[PDB]
Amino acid sequence: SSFSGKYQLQSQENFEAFMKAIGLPEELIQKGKDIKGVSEIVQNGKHFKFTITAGSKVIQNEFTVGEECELETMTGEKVKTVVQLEGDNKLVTTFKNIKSVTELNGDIITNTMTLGDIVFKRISKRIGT
Ligand SMILES: CCCCCCCCCCCCCCCC(=O)O
Ligand SMILES: CCCCCCCCCCCCCCCC(=O)O
Repeated sequence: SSFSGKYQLQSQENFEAFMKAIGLPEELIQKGKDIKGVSEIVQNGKHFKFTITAGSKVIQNEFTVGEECELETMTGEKVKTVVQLEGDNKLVTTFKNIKSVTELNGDIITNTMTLGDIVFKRISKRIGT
């Protein structure tokens, strides 16, 4: 249950570079850059559900740690990959050559995505519920 909760974006680095390199329509890129998105996570042991809401875009995912899962990414593209826990508080995966690291520290989730030289970091904070 460690990750469960509702969290909202505080700040982020390199949103616009990252999002162009992954092929997000620039129209979504401009609408999306200053949105403070909400993520909802339900962890139950190894099973995760997470919903990411950014404006009108709602992206809902689920995965079992250690198993092949299908992840809907930024673009709508669904990619087969594995998510691993590296200790209770860290989720790690690689899709489309992006390394995603999600780390919970108390009430703060830091998410770092790297595609080559591009490091897209996001910092989110718990918001009751
Ligand atoms: C009004 C609708 C348009 C709103 C713009 C859509 C938001 C696009 C931003 C994509 C960010 C989602 C990736 C963050 C999830 C994560 O880092 O794990
Ligand atoms: C749409 C982006 C795909 C997400 C790929 C990461 C899969 C495992 C981690 C999910 C945790 C959700 C991230 C919450 C914090 C945040 O919004 O930055």
